[PDB]
Amino acid sequence: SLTADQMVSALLDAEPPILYSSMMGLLTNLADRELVHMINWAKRVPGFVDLTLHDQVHLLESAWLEILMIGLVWRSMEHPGKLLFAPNLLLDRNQEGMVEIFDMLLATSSRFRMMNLQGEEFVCLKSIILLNSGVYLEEKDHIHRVLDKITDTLIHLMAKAGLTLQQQHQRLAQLLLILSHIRHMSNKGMEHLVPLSDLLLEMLDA
Amino acid sequence: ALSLTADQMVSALLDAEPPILYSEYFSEASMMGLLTNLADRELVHMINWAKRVPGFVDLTLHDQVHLLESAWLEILMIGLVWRSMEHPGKLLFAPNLLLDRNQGKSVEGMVEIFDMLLATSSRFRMMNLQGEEFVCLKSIILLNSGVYTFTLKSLEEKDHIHRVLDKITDTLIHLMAKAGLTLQQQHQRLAQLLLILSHIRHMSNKGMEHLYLSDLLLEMLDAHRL
Ligand SMILES: CCCN1CC(COc2ccc([C@@H]3c4ccc(O)cc4CC4(CC4)N3C(=O)c3ccccc3)cc2)C1
Ligand SMILES: CCCN1CC(COc2ccc([C@@H]3c4ccc(O)cc4CC4(CC4)N3C(=O)c3ccccc3)cc2)C1
Repeated sequence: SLTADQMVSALLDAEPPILYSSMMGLLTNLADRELVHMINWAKRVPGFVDLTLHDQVHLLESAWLEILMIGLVWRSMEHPGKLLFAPNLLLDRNQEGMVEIFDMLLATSSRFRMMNLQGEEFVCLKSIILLNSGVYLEEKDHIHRVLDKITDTLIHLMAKAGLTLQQQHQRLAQLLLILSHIRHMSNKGMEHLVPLSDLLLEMLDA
Repeated sequence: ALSLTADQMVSALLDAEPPILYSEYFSEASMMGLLTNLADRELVHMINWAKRVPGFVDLTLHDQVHLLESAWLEILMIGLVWRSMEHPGKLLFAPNLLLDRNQGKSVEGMVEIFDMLLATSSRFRMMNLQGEEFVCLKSIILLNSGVYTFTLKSLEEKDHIHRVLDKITDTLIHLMAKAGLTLQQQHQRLAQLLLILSHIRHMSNKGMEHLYLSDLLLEMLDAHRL
């Protein structure tokens, strides 16, 4: 029942902190620590906690790598040709099978830069990833109605910025098509890299 | 291409549609050979269809090749899902090759992809996906799948592709408006359809893993004018 502005404000307030950092060990440890904060972010995405825990976990399990990637790309926008894994861990291209994903992450930053992706748009995109990556009756209906609400909210953000109706639906499409590439990176990422579900369940107990 | 009305975009895409091909005129042991032969014959028609997607032949040959290398499996899959939409629980690879889940169980890792395709077909069925929407979505896959994995020329190329993608977005919205959808419903349905493309990409990546081109794409795309 939230308004678009209340949706945006809830997502903005829910943003996780930027954590700080042998290379792969460090990146794995950073990712593991960010995942905890991801869980607490997800609990604040409006609509998420109305799902069963089993469904909260399947969605997090499907989405977590995409969410880490889009977060990395978002905080890397202002660092052309580099990835800001942490404020103390800025890596460029020159830093097997890694450069291919690195280039794909860099291409995403470049796309966000070309689009001038806004922060309010970023948090909507992350929320969509959370609710969408695992959707493939009543529980899915609810997921789709929350997803619909985020679509309403993105359009509202674009109207408030003064875009024409045409530009609104063009930009909405451009943003959602980026999510196909983020999925693609996640799949390649998974290839390149106790069930995670048990870990996610434990994390939900704080 | 950038001057087409939405109705002219729909018309060009509908006319460009490839034919529905058949399998040879069956067994678990011969099934993969039949599916591979079907895909190979469909790929030829794909190329011809791509050349008829407005704006596609404005690109360099190298970029046309790149886009089709990136998108061909997704395009085969979305075509399959569309043909299968009115056959619940089954995949209509061809009019004479309608397969159920159990026929996939015979090949390792096959049923997982089969189930994802079935769920996409069920989702299109639930949304009552229209043929005019389908051809827009397939044209989006062609132009979008490879656009993040490509000089001043390259920048011009990418800008062109995004302008054509934008025109197909306008066309999708025009279609939904003509169908009587409120403006909220139009934006929502647009988003729902585009998010399914994320899942089609997911299936393609899993499918490529399971299945395990360029100069062949070249030879059909690099036609002479004789
Ligand atoms: C819960 C126990 C299981 N864990 C053990 C499991 C390790 O998973 C992970 C391990 C490492 C990472 C890093 C990471 C860290 C933080 C970040 O914000 C973003 C990323 C990006 C990411 C692309 C994915 N990555 C890489 O190194 C990378 C590789 C190739 C090219 C470029 C980058 C993410 C996930 C998960
Ligand atoms: C020079 C080009 C090389 N060739 C490229 C040639 C192999 O690629 C292909 C080989 C087979 C296929 C079939 C096929 C055929 C027609 C169709 O419309 C759709 C599909 C769907 C598809 C999912 C992809 N598939 C499967 O069997 C399948 C597997 C697991 C679950 C479900 C189905 C597609 C592509 C070798």
